[PDB]
Amino acid sequence: MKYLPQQDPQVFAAIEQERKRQHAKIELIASENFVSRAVMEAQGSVLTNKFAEGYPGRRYYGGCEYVDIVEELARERAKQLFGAEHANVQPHSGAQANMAVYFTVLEHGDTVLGMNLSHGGHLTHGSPVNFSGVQYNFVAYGVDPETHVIDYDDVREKARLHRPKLIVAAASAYPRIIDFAKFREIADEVGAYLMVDMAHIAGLVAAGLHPNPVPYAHFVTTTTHKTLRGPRGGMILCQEQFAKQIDKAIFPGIQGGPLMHVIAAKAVAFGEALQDDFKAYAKRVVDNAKRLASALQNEGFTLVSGGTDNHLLLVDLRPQQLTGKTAEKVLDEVGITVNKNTIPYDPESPFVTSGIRIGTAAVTTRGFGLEEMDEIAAIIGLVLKNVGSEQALEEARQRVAALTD
Amino acid sequence: MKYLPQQDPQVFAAIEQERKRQHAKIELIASENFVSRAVMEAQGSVLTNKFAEGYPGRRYYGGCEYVDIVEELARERAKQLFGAEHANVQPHSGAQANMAVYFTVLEHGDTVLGMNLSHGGHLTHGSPVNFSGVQYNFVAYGVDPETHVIDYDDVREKARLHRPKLIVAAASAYPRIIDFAKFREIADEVGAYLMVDMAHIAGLVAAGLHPNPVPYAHFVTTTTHKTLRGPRGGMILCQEQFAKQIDKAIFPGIQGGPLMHVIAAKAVAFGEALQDDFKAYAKRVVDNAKRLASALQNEGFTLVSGGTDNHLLLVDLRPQQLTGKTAEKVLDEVGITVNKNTIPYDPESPFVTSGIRIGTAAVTTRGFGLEEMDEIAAIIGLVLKNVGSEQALEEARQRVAALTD
Ligand SMILES: Cc1ncc(COP(=O)(O)O)c(CN[C@H](C(=O)O)[C@H](C)O)c1O
Ligand SMILES: Cc1ncc(COP(=O)(O)O)c(CN[C@H](C(=O)O)[C@H](C)O)c1O
Repeated sequence: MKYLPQQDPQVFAAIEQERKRQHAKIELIASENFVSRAVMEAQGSVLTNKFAEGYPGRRYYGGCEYVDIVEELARERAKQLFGAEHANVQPHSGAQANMAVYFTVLEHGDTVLGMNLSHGGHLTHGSPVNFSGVQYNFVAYGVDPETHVIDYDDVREKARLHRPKLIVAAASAYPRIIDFAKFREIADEVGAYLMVDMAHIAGLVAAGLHPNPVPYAHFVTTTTHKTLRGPRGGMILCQEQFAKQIDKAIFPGIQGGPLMHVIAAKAVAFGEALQDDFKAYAKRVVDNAKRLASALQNEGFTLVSGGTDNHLLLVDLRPQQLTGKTAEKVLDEVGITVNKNTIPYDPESPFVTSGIRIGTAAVTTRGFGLEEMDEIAAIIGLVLKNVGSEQALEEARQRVAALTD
Repeated sequence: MKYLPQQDPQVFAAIEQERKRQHAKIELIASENFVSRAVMEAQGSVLTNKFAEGYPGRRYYGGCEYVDIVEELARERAKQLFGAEHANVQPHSGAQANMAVYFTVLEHGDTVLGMNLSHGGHLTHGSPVNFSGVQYNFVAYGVDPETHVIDYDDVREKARLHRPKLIVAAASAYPRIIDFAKFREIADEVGAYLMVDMAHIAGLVAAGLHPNPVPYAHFVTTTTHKTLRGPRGGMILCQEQFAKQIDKAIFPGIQGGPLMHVIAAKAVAFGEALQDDFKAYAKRVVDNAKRLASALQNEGFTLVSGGTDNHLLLVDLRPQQLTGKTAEKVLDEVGITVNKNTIPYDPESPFVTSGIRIGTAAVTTRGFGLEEMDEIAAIIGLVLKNVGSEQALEEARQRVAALTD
């Protein structure tokens, strides 16, 4: 940076702290990642100066010849990445991507079926304090109490009982592969649209390591950050038959001007994901996740569903008589970043929880491998099995320091 | 840029075109501006890597110590700038800022009173193809057919007749000062909340050149770009009594994770606006607007309302027997960027229009002054009075080139 340090010392100082923190900590929040310098440069571009309401070649303001090229590069790359017939790369966020799909196919008060929020469903999949739960009538399907795998017969019974206009699949904390084929079969049975929110798994989808929802879902939403390793923002994929309606839902329906500099950064991230080394990266993410799961089981930890098929894992801390909140706090003390997370049929509130959620996408990006996975697991065991030992915590601190260099 | 040119030649080429276009054209779209290099650097920062759901010191994810400082700097600077009791700097856009206020005080189907969309009201103030018009029952107040000034007796009659739960004031194409005191008096008469969308005039408010809605409105929304000359995004100001409810409306109500890098850029822009030279800049914006209005009247053009009190002006092209669409197109041919804009009681559709909207915020930022205003007006007259003369258009082209260097 050149101009920010001179113009705004206060803001620069805090940014510089944050940069150093990102290097110093072991980042295990499942939704987090580190973007390339190219992605950041696109975001820090003069494209923030362009007002571009409308769509490429169909703008409502002149001067958009070049931002049109940028947006089309994003849409075409997204379509190549996911094999979708149409992309909308303007959603400001995953929340707004979801909002737009809901706005497209639902009237106020329509019934929607989504994954139980305490079994892995997202805020925007029907929380009663989110627009989704307030605007529409959400009902929920559950995972099996033993396997912690989605109970497809419960999905089907809930659909047949409640007759939703829309079924939503995908999750913020589900460590197994989702069966989109079964979701579409149920959707077809009850005459419901199927929406897949693939935010967490989108990078893995792109790399052929998770089944692609696109051929099964009427609408696929996602964030561009997370496993896809792009800028913070949303995206909607769909077949050509819904393209016009989805585009009108984004604008003029729920947004105004798009963030053209963020869309440039989306195009950049999509370009990166189309490359072979992103495929290699993504396999290391899943490989690392499986290795981490195994090493945690080796320390004596119980994992929700017994392990992982993706980038993320959930530790059920009940056997250690710990809440997720306690574990989160103590891990924070040693420089490991997790979040407390409800587990299926959690006896604790969402603010306390009986689990922690852990993902490998961030640590994999910085070059951590299987040996680092073993060591992370060993540090977690050291800390959680000795929460009252300041000496154990100091040793943990020093081992975390050795990992991040 | 260093990494983007190497990693993504296609995206870099289009960005580079856009950069050169920004320098080459005369940008007169009223909502546009050019941000500082410090603002862009903040946007291109590693803060895009941080997930920060919740609010400063009340986050739902760890590691937010430093992004908390950044957000607080934005909120405190905003509060100092506008004298507001509470700021929310997380809205992704002006659309989302508006959506959140509506979400806070309205139920589905509530009556809202806003400015007639073809008299200067915004899309999000009740368009029937926008969430606002679909979710709530919007009724409209008008400007006087002669003066083109808001008819405060019509505001009052519409409020008393329709009994709105919320009155909205502010505009995308109103060239006179808005009387917030009268809006609040009417609101108080009918027991309605008052919301002011100050997006266009926020920089002028900050500089003491437009009356401040904050002491009169329950809720003030705005964009951070436009006259405020910051990054693209939204903001809500309000008194402390509504702080908690506004914050919950943004999250968990209508968004998820905030754009911390954009919030850093907001803090930067707010820091700039607190400085004396931003005050001097803003006066030049209004000074230039008045001078431009006068010089256009000198060319024989009719202006909506007879001139301007702010950064923007509307030309009523009916006397020249031109539509706004025709004028927009021909000005585009010579390198002047305007938009077609409906005028009050426009006989044409919103897609054709009888006017063009012109603002000076962008040209003022690049250092244009009164003499440049006279020349811009002279070029506009040359072009619009000779739409069929390729020689007039070439001369216009060369004079535009002389202005932008
Ligand atoms: C499945 C899923 N979809 C959307 C989003 C949020 O998108 P945005 O933040 O851009 O509005 C999420 C967010 N998930 C968070 C995370 O996993 O850490 C958290 C649970 O909100 C999501 O999971
Ligand atoms: C008064 C007013 N409020 C909000 C916005 C849009 O905010 P965002 O684009 O970040 O969602 C606008 C936009 N106005 C545009 C412009 O003036 O050029 C256009 C009329 O939509 C606004 O005017």
